[PDB]
Amino acid sequence: YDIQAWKKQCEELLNLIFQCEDSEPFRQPVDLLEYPDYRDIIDTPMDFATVRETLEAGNYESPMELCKDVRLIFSNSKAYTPSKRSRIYSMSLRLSAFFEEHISSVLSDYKSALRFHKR
Ligand SMILES: Cc1cc(F)cc(S(N)(=O)=O)c1
Ligand SMILES: Cc1cc(F)cc(S(N)(=O)=O)c1
Repeated sequence: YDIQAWKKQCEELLNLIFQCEDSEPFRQPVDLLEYPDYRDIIDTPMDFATVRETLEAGNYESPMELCKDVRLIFSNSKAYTPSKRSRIYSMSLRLSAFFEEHISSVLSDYKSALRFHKR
C-alpha cells in the first residue's frame, strides 16, 4: 500500500523502454526539419525524454498522468502515420503493447494504495 512506489516503478519501466530498439523513434521530439508538416497534424508532441524529465522534475502527481503522456506518444504515431504498415508506426504498436503489459500493475497498485489510505 505504498502510495509513492509508482515513481520508481515508472523510472524502471522507462529505463527498459529506452534500452529497447523499438523506442528509438520516440526517445526525442519528432524532427520538424524531417517532417515539416508535423504540427499541422499533431497538436501536442510528446516523447519519452519529455516523460522521463517530467517524472524526474516531480511534475507528475500520479502514474495515471504519466500513462496519459505515454499514450499520447503512441496516438501521435497513429495520427501521423500515412499507412498502418509504416516502419515507425509498426514499432509504436510493439512498444505500446510492452508498455501496457507493464503499466497495468503500476496503476492497480497505486489505486489500491490510495483506496487503503482513504479506508
Ligand atoms: C519486448 C521487450 C521490450 C522492451 F522494451 C524490453 C524488454 S525486456 N527484455 O527488457 O523485458 C522486452
Ligand atoms: C513521425 C512519424 C511517425 C509515424 F508513425 C510514421 C511516420 S512516416 N515515416 O511513416 O511518415 C512518421
